[PDB]
Amino acid sequence: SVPSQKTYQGSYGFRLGFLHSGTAKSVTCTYSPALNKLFCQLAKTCPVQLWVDSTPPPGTRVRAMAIYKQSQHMTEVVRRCPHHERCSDSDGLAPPQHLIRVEGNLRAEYLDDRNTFRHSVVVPCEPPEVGSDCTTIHYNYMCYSSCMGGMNRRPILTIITLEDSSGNLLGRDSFEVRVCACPGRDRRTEEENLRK
Ligand SMILES: O=C(O)c1cc(OCCc2ccccc2)c(-n2cccc2)c(I)c1O
Ligand SMILES: [Zn+2]
Repeated sequence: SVPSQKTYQGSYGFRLGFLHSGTAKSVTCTYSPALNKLFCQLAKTCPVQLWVDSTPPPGTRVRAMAIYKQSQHMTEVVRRCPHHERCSDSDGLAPPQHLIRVEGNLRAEYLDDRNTFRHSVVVPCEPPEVGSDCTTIHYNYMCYSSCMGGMNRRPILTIITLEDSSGNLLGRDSFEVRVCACPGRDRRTEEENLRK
């Protein structure tokens, strides 16, 4: 009733990577390695790199799912709040209840799990473009961490899993997410809190 968050590189050496976007007041998405935490604005592009040591088979896929970070909330499905699920901002593919969307990939599939009711979005693995060493997925987070009746200030993790064509686990990585109005300031504040 709780998805695993154990980091697992697996046979292909799977792991995530993030850009170095800085902490200026204008930044829309920024990743803190010290906190393993992504800070982003509502519905803005979040580039997440996928890295492997060797090529996985055709039909391998990459799934993203959010869970609450605190154990006392982990069994609760992470979903959009009562306002955002009704705001008719559909892209034509993501269900309006889903917090995490994939941007710009018509092969993305959205799952409402028939047993756990959890939401996820999954895309086929594609090899890097010529001249690149990794592949990037562009995610969007569709509610603020503060949204009342939804995340309600509770921290979340995103779990990224590499899966075979039948959904079996090949690799796993994860990161905390805060969706907020000023990611650069919040990253600076939280890194300062950690240093102190
Ligand atoms: O270097 C590589 O060949 C490489 C390959 C990758 O999967 C391609 C799977 C595949 C294989 C054959 C036909 C169609 C599709 C990925 N990849 C993409 C998302 C997660 C992993 C990465 I990153 C790589 O670097
Ligand atoms: Zn919301």
